Amino acid sequence: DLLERLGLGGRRVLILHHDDLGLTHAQNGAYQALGLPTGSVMVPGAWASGVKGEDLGVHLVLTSEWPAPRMRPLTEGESLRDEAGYFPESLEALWRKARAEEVERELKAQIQAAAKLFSPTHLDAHQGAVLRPDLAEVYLRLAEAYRLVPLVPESLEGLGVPPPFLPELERLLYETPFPQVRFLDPYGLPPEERLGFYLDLAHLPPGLYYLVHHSALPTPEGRALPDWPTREADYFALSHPEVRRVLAEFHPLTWRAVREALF
Amino acid sequence: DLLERLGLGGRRVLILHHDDLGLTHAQNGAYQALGLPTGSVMVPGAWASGVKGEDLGVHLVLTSEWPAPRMRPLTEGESLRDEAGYFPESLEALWRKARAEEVERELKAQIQAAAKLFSPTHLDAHQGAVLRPDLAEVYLRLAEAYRLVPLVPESLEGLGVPPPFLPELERLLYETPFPQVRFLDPYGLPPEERLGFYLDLAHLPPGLYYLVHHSALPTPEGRALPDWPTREADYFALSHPEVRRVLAEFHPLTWRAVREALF
Ligand SMILES: [Mg+2]
Ligand SMILES: [Mg+2]
Repeated sequence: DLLERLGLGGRRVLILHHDDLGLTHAQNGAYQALGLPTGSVMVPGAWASGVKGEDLGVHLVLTSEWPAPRMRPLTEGESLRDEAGYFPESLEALWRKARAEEVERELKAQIQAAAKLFSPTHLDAHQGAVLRPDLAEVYLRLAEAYRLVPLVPESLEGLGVPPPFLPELERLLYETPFPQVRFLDPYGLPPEERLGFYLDLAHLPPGLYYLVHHSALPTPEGRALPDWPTREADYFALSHPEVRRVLAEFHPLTWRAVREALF
Repeated sequence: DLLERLGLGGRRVLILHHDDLGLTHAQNGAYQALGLPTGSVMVPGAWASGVKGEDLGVHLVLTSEWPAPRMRPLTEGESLRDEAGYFPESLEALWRKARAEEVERELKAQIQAAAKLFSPTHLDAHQGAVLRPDLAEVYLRLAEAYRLVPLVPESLEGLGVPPPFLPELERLLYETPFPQVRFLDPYGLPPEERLGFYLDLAHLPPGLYYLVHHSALPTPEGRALPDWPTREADYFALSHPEVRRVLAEFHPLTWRAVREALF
């Protein structure tokens, strides 16, 4: 239906989405190098203010998992920090303690700060931290309020949602006027199979797909991150002429385009 | 006096101090590489939590000069930010708006957070942002209140202090019980001369010298900073066997030692 109103009905369309921009110099590096429009920036990242592009969104953050670099909240609510004053290292920690009003403040802050740095087009969430029903409600409400399109998957099977969340999630997912995407995450999959993952996209039937990558340049700074092998594999696969050819087979779509059509 | 009560009267004594640790993975790297005890850590830095060593202080920040990486206030006082929510880019921007109560909350916050990551022995200020009289007062009160020795220089010549501040700064510089160091900074002097500057320390009389360096390791992330040539120059100087030998002729003194002697 969305594809319909974009006159793209029946086509295979692809939103290729670069995550975790602003987190390291290497990530921004890859974003610059790769030449593709779409990503979202982590406003608390040190390099958040080093990124520029045509299809940029705000990657909302409420957790900081790595030993380093770590990020700190913008606002001063206690429920959001753990306890060097960084965001919690795990979702479990977050979901157990964060109060909704404190979260909402923090996200409002993140969005407004972003809007001082590029023109945000969309909104999504690192580690799907907005998965607590509670917050998911905040997330969608915010997206509407700021006229930014949120990332909504068609189904939440395979996202490891905690089961007690399902009933209410399913609930407002079903109730949302927002377009849903067919979600794809090659994160979790072994680095050496990444190439083949991207090459196999050639086999997908028509439909609107959302594929996320975490490309980072191979760098000493980058290798301080535990998941670097998977971040580099994204980067090399995307630069591989075969993959570039496969990707060309999709009509490429930006959130900017989608936003024009909803707001 | 202080040299006297350390039983060091008459000696050539050096505090060698590594600045901006926590700023980049290249700085932290240089600290490790150099194996020397003393530096201080920019707590709002992304790599703040990646450093450990025996003589670490908190490098307080109230300004973020580069276009990236940039740093944000821990607390949410309005007078500390600019208008993207970063620390302002110049002393001038800062001094014309910062409130003292807010600065106090902020530096307090930065101190608390540093305690969580290591055992702080001292206190200094990035770009000497505490030079506004007002805030210099704040700064020494806090050094008191947390039993950390503050950076206090002997002369304030060539630190570009706005002239109308000299009177008040001279007053409290005069009244403070805290020991004053003989400030040396090769920051300013051309990268290719640097090796010279370090060797010419051979020619220094007895006294208490504070030498600040910004050593950083050759790195794509490091070189994202405009002043990298001089950062890397410090590193190559201090890792040169000649310069280590000349530094040997000094009695190395940690801020830690100073702290026991005074608290
Ligand atoms: Mg993420
Ligand atoms: Mg500094």
